[PDB]
Amino acid sequence: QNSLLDLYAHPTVVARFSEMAALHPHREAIRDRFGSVDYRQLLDSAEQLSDYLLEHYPQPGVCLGVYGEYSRESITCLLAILLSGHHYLYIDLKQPAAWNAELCRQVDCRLILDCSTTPTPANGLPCVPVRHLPAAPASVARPCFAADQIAYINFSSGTTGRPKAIACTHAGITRLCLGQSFLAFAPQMRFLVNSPLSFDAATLEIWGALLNGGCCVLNDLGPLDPGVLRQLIGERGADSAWLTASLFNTLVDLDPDCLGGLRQLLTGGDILSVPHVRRALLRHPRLHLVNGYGPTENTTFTCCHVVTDDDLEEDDIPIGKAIAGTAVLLLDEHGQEIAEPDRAGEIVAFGAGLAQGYRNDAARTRASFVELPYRGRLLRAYRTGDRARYDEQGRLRFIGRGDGQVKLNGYRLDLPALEQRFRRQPGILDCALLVRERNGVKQLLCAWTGKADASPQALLRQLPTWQRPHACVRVEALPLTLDRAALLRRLEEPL
Ligand SMILES: Nc1ncnc2c1ncn2[C@@H]1O[C@H](COP(=O)(O)O)[C@@H](O)[C@H]1O
Repeated sequence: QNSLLDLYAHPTVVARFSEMAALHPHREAIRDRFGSVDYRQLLDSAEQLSDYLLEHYPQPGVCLGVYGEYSRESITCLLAILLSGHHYLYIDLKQPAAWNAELCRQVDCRLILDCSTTPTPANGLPCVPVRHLPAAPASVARPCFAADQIAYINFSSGTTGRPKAIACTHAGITRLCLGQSFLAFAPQMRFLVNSPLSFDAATLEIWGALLNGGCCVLNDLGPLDPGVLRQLIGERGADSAWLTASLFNTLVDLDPDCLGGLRQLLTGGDILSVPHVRRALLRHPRLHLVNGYGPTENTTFTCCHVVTDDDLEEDDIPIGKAIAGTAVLLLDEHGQEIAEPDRAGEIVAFGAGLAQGYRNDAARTRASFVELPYRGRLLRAYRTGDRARYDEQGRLRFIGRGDGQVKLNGYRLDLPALEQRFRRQPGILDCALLVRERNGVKQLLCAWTGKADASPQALLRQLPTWQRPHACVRVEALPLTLDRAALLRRLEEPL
């Protein structure tokens, strides 16, 4: 299938969830520090909240915000939003209010469901306390929709300087989570829920469990590290997890035994480090490790590869082949399909994972999502900007990008755009943005030339936390051979 590529070949999230809740009413849907919530309780709570949402927004298709740390409440919000025909958006209320207001305008986010326990100012944004909502009439009938309905929006900073809203579909989610061989190693499907909702890794962590009758094991313990992971596996029974590459590498460096008890571990988001994958698999030979690759426009994963014994001898771990519901081609400079190994091209994705588009940029949607030949037929397709090559087994081997896009703590970032943006502060002549790694975290560093009193504080105040350089340093001149090593080193220099 060959028609798994069709969005309508996939069920809505709410139909599949309903199937699971009917089949397994008393299985554990959510495990948190307070206890468990089962499928029936989850469905009842979400139906009630949906009654409220529908009372405010009776016609399907509105964007609704969710704020808070992972809790049974936030999970319930996501389901109630989907049940209502609406789509969810993560809003971090600890970001600058002006920034959030503009995100909300971009996607017409009507209301934000505040799940925090402790009061956090809303600063005029349309927030309601989720524990404090008023009763609503039980919905006579919930809206009807197909799998092409928008499930959620994720904002991407990966291109230019304006955040682009990616609208992902019910089908993208159900195609991601159902019938996949790379998810087949943990009958109980107890997923660590760790990745915040601003990342589509969350889509896998949450819906991979709930659409399979599994359990969302929420990390309400603290920042994920070896101890917290060990607790979440040992005390709560998590058997399945996503860990982004740099987090994987750190956990493996520090305490590779902290993975013990995981049945399936998926990692990715950056080029995997073969030495760390080697260390992990040599310690846990029965562990099923998956390299997942894909952009957000294709809903979480595009290709996955189950890591083998032989793979540990290569310079890179394959990113493998198309997940079910997806197809890929590799295209040359001339826009022609590359049918042979060891010839580099651009990855192009087709199928049921394709986002509806950039909710807030029509021109960019028209430019990024285009019809291209697949087999015999013109199909909608997303050009990823990722370069790869096939190996002798017809597996994809990730090469890199030709643009300036980097991955910073889970986010794509157009680095040269942000850099150019620093240049435009008055009194600054030139500026260079660098990246380094401390512990498991990439830090942005900003070097600049210009007047002594010219520090770009007013810009930092306007940026989201995750884009603010860890250090802004004025230098006398920038080293040329630009020199990344010289610059980095000259940054301490007394620091
Ligand atoms: N397994 C992987 N190996 C190498 N690069 C990856 C992998 N997964 C994701 N990426 C990169 O991250 C981009 C998608 O980022 P995101 O949209 O935030 O999920 C891709 O287009 C790649 O550039």
